[PDB]
Amino acid sequence: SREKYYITTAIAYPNGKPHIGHAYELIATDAMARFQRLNGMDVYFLTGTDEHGIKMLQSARKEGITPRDLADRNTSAFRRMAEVLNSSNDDYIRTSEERHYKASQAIWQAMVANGDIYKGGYAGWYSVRDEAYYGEEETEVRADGVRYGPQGTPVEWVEEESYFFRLSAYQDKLLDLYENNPGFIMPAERRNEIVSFVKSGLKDLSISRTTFDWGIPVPGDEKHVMYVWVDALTNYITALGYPDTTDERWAYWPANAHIIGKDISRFHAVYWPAFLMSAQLPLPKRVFAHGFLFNRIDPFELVERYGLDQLRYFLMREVPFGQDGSYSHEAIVNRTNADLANDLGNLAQRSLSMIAKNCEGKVPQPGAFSEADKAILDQADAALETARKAMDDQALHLALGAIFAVVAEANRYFAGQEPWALRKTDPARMGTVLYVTAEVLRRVGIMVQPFIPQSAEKLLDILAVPADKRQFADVLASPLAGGTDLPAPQPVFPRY
Ligand SMILES: COc1cc(Cl)cc(CNCCCNC(=O)Nc2ccccc2)c1
Repeated sequence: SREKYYITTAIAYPNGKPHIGHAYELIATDAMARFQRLNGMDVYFLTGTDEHGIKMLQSARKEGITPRDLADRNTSAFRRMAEVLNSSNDDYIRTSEERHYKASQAIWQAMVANGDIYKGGYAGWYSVRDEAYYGEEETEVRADGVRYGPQGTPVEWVEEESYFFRLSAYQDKLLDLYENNPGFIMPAERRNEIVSFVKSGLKDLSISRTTFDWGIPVPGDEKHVMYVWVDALTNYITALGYPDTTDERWAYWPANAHIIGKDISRFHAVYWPAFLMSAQLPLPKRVFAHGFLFNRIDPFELVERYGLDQLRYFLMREVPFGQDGSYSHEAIVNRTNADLANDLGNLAQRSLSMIAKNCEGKVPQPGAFSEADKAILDQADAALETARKAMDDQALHLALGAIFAVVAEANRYFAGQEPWALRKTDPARMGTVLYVTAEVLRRVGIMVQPFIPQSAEKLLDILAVPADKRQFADVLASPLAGGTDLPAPQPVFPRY
């Protein structure tokens, strides 16, 4: 019985087209999910779309179609993005689906049963100019006879009927969660902003609207529809068949990792665990927030220009996962050409071309390993353990850095050994250097699979590695057998 691993992306708002922020999140989470599959886990990987709300109703009114029709049309682009990005998601969740309507209504009833939902209103001062709420003390009536907020704009007393979740009851329980799980909300900078926020006191949370019907109705009060909080976050349990706990997929709960953007960190580390606690459900083991990408841009055009695995590699390598980063035409071209086309690509071509020409297209029979041979072989084995430990802390750049440090060293190894000169001098020793090179390329090939799957598959194909020997366990246990026929080598990473 393989151990279970549930991982998710935050669900995208399909109000516009797919931006690069959505692509980045999906790529990172896809790589993590693939990594765990290869590491032996029973993986479930989810992504999807948040389709309700006032902005979506208004967009639909503008184009002269129903909100559902619009939701269908715009979400197809996000489905197509997942396909073009080579996403290995086992399901695609859409908030408009019946299964989500039932699951959101179920968790709402569970929270009503726990005594955490009441009907009331959100009565206070609102600045229409600042688009924010204020307490009375932050305001001041001026000579106008008009009340102003703290930013010098008028405020107006807005009053709207709303259901509330009793978030004020979960302060001490959430603080206990953070003390008992240091890794619940990462990276470290996110945690501190969450702990500081919860310490300063939590007020009860508005969870329904009366201003639009494009939403999930509130049970026993259909004039209200559910606001974003209960709707969007419940997608993670909808995908496992909630509220049916007899479903085969329900064993995947709790989620091992919710991968999200930094902007929605509060909603996944404060509101979401409070809801789960109220509904008598276990909490996710980690929420990891990534940073944003700036242009120092449409993900379909980037993939077409630079290549998919080139983009996947760059985003995961150059930006430390958690921090903000940049991408430019110059940076993508340089770093992919250097690491993929030159370092990994040419090392495969030079070595495997020598096997095709000098060793009759067969893996050479290796003799004794020198101290140089051992070092590069052991460094490749050690990269897997550094990669495993890094991926537990969502440090994708550190995983790729360790794997491509082996590639860089293997190039220096191959060059120092001078196999070309050994062809005349000592053919048997040439065979050993070429064996060692191919063997390191196999180990690297297996290890890079989650990050660059199609290109990794090609490399392993030209090493004649069978389909059932491409797990991480095969790095130590399934080395290349001398005498095996290899197909004619072709370049895996063409230069830009
Ligand atoms: C609820 O916290 C979030 C959870 C996830 Cl998984 C993702 C996000 C980020 N999505 C963008 C938010 C904009 N969408 C929105 O407000 N939808 C909405 C509005 C009213 C009623 C139901 C959904 C926010």
